[PDB]
Amino acid sequence: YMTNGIQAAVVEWIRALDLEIISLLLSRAWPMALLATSELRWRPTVLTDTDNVVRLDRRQRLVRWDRRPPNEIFLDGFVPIVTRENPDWEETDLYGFAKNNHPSIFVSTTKTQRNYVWTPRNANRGIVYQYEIYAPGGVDVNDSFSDASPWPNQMQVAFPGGIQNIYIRSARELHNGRIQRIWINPNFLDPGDLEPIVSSSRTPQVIWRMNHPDGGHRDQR
Repeated sequence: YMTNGIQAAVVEWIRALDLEIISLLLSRAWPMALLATSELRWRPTVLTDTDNVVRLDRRQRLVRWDRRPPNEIFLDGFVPIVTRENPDWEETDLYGFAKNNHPSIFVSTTKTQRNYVWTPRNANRGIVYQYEIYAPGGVDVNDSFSDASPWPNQMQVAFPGGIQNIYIRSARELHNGRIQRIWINPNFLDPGDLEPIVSSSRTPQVIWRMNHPDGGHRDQR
């Protein structure tokens, strides 16, 4: 199969690497027992989506729950916690990331369940954003580990080196579980043929700009 691999990455050194090298970084620390049963599976360029419709990888609707507001995320994209040029093996391991979610080179997303989405424990408390992502490549965690996948309900797609701002279409701003606004990213590279953004008519849709007065809402640190 063919894949776009790490094309979405924001970290330039990860973005410059051959797919075989990034693959090695991701799998090298897997236990032998896991290596026997598992193979690293990148999302193919053509995939079967959760509604059994066959789509281009960029047309699979991914979401990321994130406490950080659009004034950061639409400006920078999703930069992973670890960006350094010589990361520890712990920081590049897909299995440890999938299992424990410790500081790493990956940005987590989840697949839209088209027939709903996995929701984190405290998504209905404080200020949280559901960012809508249409990105090339990335690693399919469930296909990689099959029944050894530690949290299969997360339907996780991991992006080593993060996700450029051009692949983020929109963001739902929730305050204590209730939607306040739908942010539109003006720098989204539209691949065409996408469904319109999901919306109630009650919810205002706001075109984002840098340092938008309402675009920095977040929890106290």
